[PDB]
Parts: sequence; C-alpha cells; structure tokens
Amino acid sequence: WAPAIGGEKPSVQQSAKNLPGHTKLKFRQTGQAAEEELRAKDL
RNA sequence: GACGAGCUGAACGCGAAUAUCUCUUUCGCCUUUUACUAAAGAGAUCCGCGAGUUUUGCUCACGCAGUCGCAUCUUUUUGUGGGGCU
Repeated sequence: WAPAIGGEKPSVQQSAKNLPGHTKLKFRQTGQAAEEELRAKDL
C-alpha cells in the first residue's frame, strides 16, 4: 500500500562488498566510439 | 681537480617469499544460508621491501691533503745550413 521512502559520526561498520575494487574507470579510447572520434564521421 | 651509521618523514617503484578477501561465471558438496571444493576470469587487501636529501638523534670523523690555474742517434721537441734564376 505504501513503500518505504528512501531518504539519506559515520558508522565504522565496513561491508565486504564495500572494500576497494575496480578503483579506476575505463574511458573510451580511440577505437571505442570515443566522443571526439565520432564527431569526425558521418554515422 | 675530494668523505655515514640509526628513525621518522621522501615521492617515485614490485631478486624471493604469499596469505586473505571481493566480484562475474562454471563445477562439486547439497534441504537453505553461512562456511567450503576446483576451474575460468576480473579486482582488492595484507605482511614486507630499493634508491635518490630531510634532517631529527653520532656515540665517528677530518684539510701544505691524496690531485692544483712522455725530458739528447735513421720515425717525430734538438729541423740541412748558404746562394740564386722567373
């Protein structure tokens, strides 16, 4: 009938799924549809 | 034309030692979840580690000092001299 609304010291409990991982982002390079590469062509 | 041991800082980098975890999958335990198995991958973490001057702490030490702004017989520094012609 009505869901829970999810509004937002800090607690020091550390989850296992919250440990560092995939700590850098991949960006699209030349050759993977990067934005500056794709203005150049007629799609 | 010339001199370090120990600690914390460095900011850059992974000889031989290696454990844990997370995720995405498969496989096996198999009632369920933990807790596990063993494969494929993708990611972290731990415990450590090397060099640059920063000096803190020596308990060592220094300056007419090791170095300064190849030395007479045929092939090299002991030259073959002197004159004069267009």
